[PDB]
Amino acid sequence: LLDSFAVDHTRMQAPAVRTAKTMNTPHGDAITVFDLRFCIPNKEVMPEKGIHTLEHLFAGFMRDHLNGNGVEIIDISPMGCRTGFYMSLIGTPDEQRVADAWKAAMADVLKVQDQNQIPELNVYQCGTYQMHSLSEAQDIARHILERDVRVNSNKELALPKEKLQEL
Amino acid sequence: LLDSFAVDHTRMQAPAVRTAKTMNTPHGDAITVFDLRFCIPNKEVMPEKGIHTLEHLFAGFMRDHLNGNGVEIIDISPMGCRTGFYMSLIGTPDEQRVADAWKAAMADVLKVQDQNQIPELNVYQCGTYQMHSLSEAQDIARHILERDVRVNSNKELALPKEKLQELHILEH
Ligand SMILES: [Zn+2]
Ligand SMILES: [Zn+2]
Repeated sequence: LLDSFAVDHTRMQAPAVRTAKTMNTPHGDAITVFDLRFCIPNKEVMPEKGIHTLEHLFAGFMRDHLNGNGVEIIDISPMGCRTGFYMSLIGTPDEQRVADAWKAAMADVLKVQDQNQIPELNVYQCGTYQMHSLSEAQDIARHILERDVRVNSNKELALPKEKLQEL
Repeated sequence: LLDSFAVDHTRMQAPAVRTAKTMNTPHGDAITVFDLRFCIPNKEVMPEKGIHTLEHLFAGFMRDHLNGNGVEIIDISPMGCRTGFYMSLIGTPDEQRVADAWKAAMADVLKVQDQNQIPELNVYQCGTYQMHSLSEAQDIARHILERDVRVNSNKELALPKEKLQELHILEH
């Protein structure tokens, strides 16, 4: 992520919410990008099909539970390392509010009955429509609820001078 | 909140730039999300390692070429279907401007010699630091330059109301 805090992924707990970046707009509004860490870095990874199916569901369900009262979601997208999603939004909700909405969204994934209920899962509306698994998406959502969602601190995970050097 | 678009992926050309969505902040700043389509839907995909390595390089290089003169990038991230990236930014640059910066960025990927020039490629800064391939990232960047980058029209790719019913009507 562009212009982010530099945090130590070997100490990063998951699942967890973290402020990856804040930004101002020209007329003074706030934009926050959240690190929604599903998996512990370099120990766990979400599978490709599940993460894609989850991507189709996550944005809507997150909007259902998070939009309004000063918050407007711009986009939720997967991380290329496959350990989480970045969520960019207008507003400055606190991390526990995001964590509660995220958990509520994972619950919603569990009630999805069939690949047929999934928004835009067809050749006309998905770039790679074969690359899907509702059961994998549900396993991921289920693991988030089993593990709960911590709040991570940028202060606690900050890389010290010594370790940045060593790189 | 201004405009988002449901477009027909069976007719979508790539590589191409397209305005996926526009939004306004409370005090009236425009936010645009661009569909940066690398691959033709359901005919090509980028590979997992190359797309990740590309992700480490793309945001910086795009900033180098696109930021300023009214534009500030928020984030560039991969699509789960692996046919492109979404780029969210502050501002309303036109699609050809984004296409030129994107091409310039792909050129930059080509001059990356070995991975030591790849930012944050280590266990302390990357979620899955073995899942990388510079040669794959360079094949992707090269393909974009070989194919060039078109501007896609939302009006042209619009799914009509009838077809969306038909598809909404196979929800639940
Ligand atoms: Zn898709
Ligand atoms: Zn990484």
